[PDB]
Amino acid sequence: TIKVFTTVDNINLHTQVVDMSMTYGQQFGPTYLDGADVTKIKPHNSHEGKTFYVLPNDDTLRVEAFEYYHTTDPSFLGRYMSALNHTKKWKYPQVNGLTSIKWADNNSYLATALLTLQQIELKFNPPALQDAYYRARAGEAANFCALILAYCNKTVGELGDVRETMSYLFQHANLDSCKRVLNVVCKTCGQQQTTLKGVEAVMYMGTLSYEQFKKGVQIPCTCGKQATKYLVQQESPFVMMSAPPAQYELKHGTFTCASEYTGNYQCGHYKHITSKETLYCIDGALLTKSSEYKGPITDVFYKENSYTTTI
Ligand SMILES: Cc1ccc(N2CC(N3CCC(C)(O)CC3)C2)cc1C(=O)NC1(c2ccc3c4c(cccc24)C(=O)N3C)CC1
Ligand SMILES: [Cl-]
Ligand SMILES: [Cl-]
Ligand SMILES: [Cl-]
Ligand SMILES: [Zn+2]
Ligand SMILES: [Zn+2]
Ligand SMILES: [Zn+2]
Repeated sequence: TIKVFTTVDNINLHTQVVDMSMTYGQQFGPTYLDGADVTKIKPHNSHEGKTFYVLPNDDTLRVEAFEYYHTTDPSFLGRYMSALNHTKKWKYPQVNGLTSIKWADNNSYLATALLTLQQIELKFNPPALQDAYYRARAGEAANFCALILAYCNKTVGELGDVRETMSYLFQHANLDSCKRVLNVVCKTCGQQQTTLKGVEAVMYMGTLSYEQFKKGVQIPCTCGKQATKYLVQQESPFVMMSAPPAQYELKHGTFTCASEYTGNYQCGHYKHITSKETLYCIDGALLTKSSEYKGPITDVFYKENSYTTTI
């Protein structure tokens, strides 16, 4: 036999002694080491003392798993480990003071998302995700990237939409204090206010321009007529404006960052535009810069705190 530790969170370790004749899966159930499924492997001698992730099979571990991940999903941990087996082999270069990702396993949309999250103000509710976010800012982003995949119900190599990913991530973040007040004006039905909170208060699909949203955008009413929707009041640390890819002018100092997308629906390539002393285009490990920009943009992020309209 040998002595090992099992865990669901890598915080609360539970001591174990494994008979070196039986496979870990005989003893503990599905078992993992640094993201690698060891369920059908028998204890080795170098394994001595190491920590093994297991699935939550008693109530103590179900509660420790909810406390760290905010999940009751019994599949969650295996989806995290499947992803980590890849993300731990990715490279995370520093590019322009930001943790990026060298291209692999179709991960351009995760790189763009990772770069964006470093430039906006966000607190994740699950500890596991907040801790991995901190460790990623500091350059070690494998666990964060694996957790993003698991929390978005996405696998390595699958094609991802940045806006869909940020939306899923926002739903696991503390945006509950965030508020948006809209006013719609239809010539038939009249004028009507609406208040949005949470993730709906920070995302809009339809235009890339925050200014345009403040000035008003044409939408359909329930009258079968086109009303105008404008922003009355915004209370959040950022807003995300999206629209189907299209050519768009970006000027330094007027936005925080943007998603550039080139190619066909679903199988194109994301790049990240960020506004610093000049405009930087971060493409995984590649960096380019330009004083001006015109290109195909599909999301733009803007800093906010409190905005109130002038009617
Ligand atoms: C990269 C990518 C990966 C995956 C997906 N999908 C999974 C989605 N699916 C998931 C779950 C759901 C069912 O709930 C909602 C739909 C669809 C989409 C894209 C993608 O290409 N997104 C962009 C884009 C390019 C060109 C576009 C558009 C259009 C509309 C919206 C986006 C878009 C549009 O009209 N054109 C001509 C932004 C780059
Ligand atoms: Cl929850
Ligand atoms: Cl959550
Ligand atoms: Cl194709
Ligand atoms: Zn708020
Ligand atoms: Zn109306
Ligand atoms: Zn570019």
